[PDB]
Amino acid sequence: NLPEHWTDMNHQLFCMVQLEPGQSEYNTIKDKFTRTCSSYAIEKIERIQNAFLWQSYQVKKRQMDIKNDHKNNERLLFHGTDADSVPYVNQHGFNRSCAVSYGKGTYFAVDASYSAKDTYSKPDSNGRKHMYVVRVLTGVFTKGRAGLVTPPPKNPHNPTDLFDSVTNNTRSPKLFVVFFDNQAYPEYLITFTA
Amino acid sequence: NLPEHWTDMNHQLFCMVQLEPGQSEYNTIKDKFTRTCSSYAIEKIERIQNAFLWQSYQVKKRQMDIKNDHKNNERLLFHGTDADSVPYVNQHGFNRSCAGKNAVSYGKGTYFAVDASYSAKDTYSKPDSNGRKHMYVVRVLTGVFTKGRAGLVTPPPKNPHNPTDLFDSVTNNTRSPKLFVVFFDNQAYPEYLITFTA
Ligand SMILES: NC(=O)c1ccc(OCc2cccc(Br)c2)cc1
Repeated sequence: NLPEHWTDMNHQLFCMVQLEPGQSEYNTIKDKFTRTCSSYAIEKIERIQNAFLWQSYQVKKRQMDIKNDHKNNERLLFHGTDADSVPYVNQHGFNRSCAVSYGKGTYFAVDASYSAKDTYSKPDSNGRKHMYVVRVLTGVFTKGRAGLVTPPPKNPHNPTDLFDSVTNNTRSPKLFVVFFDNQAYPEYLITFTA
Repeated sequence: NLPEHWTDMNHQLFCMVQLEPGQSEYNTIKDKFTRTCSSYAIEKIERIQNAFLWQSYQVKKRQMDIKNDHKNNERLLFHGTDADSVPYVNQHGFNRSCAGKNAVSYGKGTYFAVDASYSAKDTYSKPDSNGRKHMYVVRVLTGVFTKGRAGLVTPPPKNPHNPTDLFDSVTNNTRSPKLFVVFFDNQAYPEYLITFTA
């Protein structure tokens, strides 16, 4: 069940599709980035069409929608990374086994400006920086802490019934951490400069 | 997609089903265990019916079967663990982030044994305060594998010039495999829990 806005892949399962500037889709993604990164220069935006990652993600979304007995389990977040990690993320998504103050998971920012820090979106030998726009199954979350390897339980009376993710601040989150494969789908890759 | 042999779970997502000795399902697992663990005695064998783990596992299996083309991608292996880990494994499966360092490390992942004797070591299936030891029988997507290395946090590439095209798992010895390491969630489905004693 590949999404309607994807483009044909000639019977293949993985493609990076460069977006046409000025079209509805490109405009939407660029605006999410310029809300906090208007001082940067966008070189291109690519749609990630990874059928396998999408299928595993959508299975997890359907399960989380059942478990939590509502939708509203998904957020669009940012992830800055180095050039050498981009091929892996495009093909395999996010891997917690690759500062982790809120737990040993994959970190996602609410604001592109956070992911735009050189510590995350490391400029490559050519000055290029890389940031993903990511569908993240944040679900029901709680405050994180150092050394978590999974989210805490929602009630220590049932230690296996877990929060879906953790954050820095439940009332006004700025970051989320997820601790499982296929809780995050890398949807767009922004290539940009300072 | 739930298997038709499973008990009806009345819209519940999870159940453990105690098997009966003399059924082929029980006997095949007891024989697989006793081939290398005849000095131990089985208390019970439970079928793990975990709808969400099954769904995610079967998605990964279909993907590996597509990608590899006509490989036997799935092996039935053993995993010994401590009693404190059993509720988590039953509900959530095998988390590499929780895995112990193996005495012979072929990577930083979850380990699965070919022989029940390996998993039956107290270092894995730690006896609980009542002398009960716990071993899972696990469907593992071993796929295409190579000899592992202690530094791995994912399987190595098949080709160093294409670093994202990975082996599916690693092993101690490709000609005589006795352990497999997997590095991804939902690559192993806990199918049976064997409770056993000396
Ligand atoms: N890779 C990313 O885009 C990214 C990396 C890290 C991150 O948050 C890390 C963090 C940890 C503790 C305190 C703060 Br404020 C931020 C948020 C996002």
